[PDB]
Amino acid sequence: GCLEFWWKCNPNDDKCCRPKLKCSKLFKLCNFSF
Repeated sequence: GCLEFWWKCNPNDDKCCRPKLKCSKLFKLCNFSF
């Protein structure tokens, strides 16, 4: 997609493209779903 897991993201553009990826508050990066 645009950016894989780990690869930090932003709440304005977002980099999490994976169906399970999403800017998590864990460390401000595309965290998994599991």
